[PDB]
Amino acid sequence: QTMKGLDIQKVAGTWYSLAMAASDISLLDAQSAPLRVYVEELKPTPEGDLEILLQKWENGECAQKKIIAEKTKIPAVFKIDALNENKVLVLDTDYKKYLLFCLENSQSLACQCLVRTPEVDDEALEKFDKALKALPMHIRLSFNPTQLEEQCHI
Amino acid sequence: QTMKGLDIQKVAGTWYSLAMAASDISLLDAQSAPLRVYVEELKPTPEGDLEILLQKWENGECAQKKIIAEKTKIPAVFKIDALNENKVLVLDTDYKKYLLFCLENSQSLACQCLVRTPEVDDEALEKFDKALKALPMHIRLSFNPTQLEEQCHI
Ligand SMILES: CCCCNc1ccc(C(=O)OCCN(C)C)cc1
Ligand SMILES: CCCCNc1ccc(C(=O)OCCN(C)C)cc1
Repeated sequence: QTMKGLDIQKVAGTWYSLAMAASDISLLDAQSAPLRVYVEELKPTPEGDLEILLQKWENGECAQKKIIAEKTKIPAVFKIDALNENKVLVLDTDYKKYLLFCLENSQSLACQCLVRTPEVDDEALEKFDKALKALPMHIRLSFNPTQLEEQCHI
Repeated sequence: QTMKGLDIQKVAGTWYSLAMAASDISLLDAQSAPLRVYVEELKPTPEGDLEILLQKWENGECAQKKIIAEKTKIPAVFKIDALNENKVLVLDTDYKKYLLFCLENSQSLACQCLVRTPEVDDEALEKFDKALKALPMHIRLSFNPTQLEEQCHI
């Protein structure tokens, strides 16, 4: 599932990680689990790369991180340069309310439901759950509006 | 949601904790989270109480535990004696394949999908997810057949 006709410039700005799901419990279990990452801001570049500002709990504190996802020939697919080739996939967005994405290796998967506002969007969560229905996810987390306004959703 | 016409004697024997969900991430997050409990065996007593054999990861090892849930005037509701009054609710069972239950305080909630066999029962999981749809759950875990045959689902 990919977003046809994605305009990456229109995903700019503030986002909340309302929900997260992953193929492996260990990817999301603890506050310090590897893919327990809280999106803050998406900053698409003029050349169409994607800078991601996020928070991650590591070494007993809520740390700031900056990821750059490089564009590919497919608008809805980005690459993160590391020891491993990992793909960022944009499944679905309306730009103004929700965005669904997955991070996949070469498989392990973590996906999130991003929303624009610190509110539980049952409709976005329905799109999120329907997107994942056939994906092999074994852990799903969702956050309340109080948590969404805290550093690392504490 | 309670099981009408529950015969507690018919839930005896081997069960697998195929899936678990809870109101609070912290109840299920880590292997050592309080309600990360793996059912082994249900042993109803002649007088209609329920002994539960389970495993729980505590102090760096998979520990054996025995819980007794006392019957109430409602067949599908049991009480666990502690500092807190906690209710065990039997939502649904066919005795031969699946059983859904919740543990609730006075609220925080943890629920499980129990199955008779180390197999992913998509139908039981559908009943589980439909039962929880309006419950305020923020963490959901499910286990693969390999994990289901390991002590504490490692
Ligand atoms: C619209 C796309 C949003 C993408 N958001 C994110 C993309 C990646 C990550 C992320 O945490 O990536 C780290 C994994 N690397 C090191 C392989 C977190 C959020
Ligand atoms: C058919 C009913 C099955 C009930 N199964 C279980 C019931 C209770 C627990 C359980 O872990 O209870 C501990 C909580 N106490 C100390 C308040 C675990 C499993």
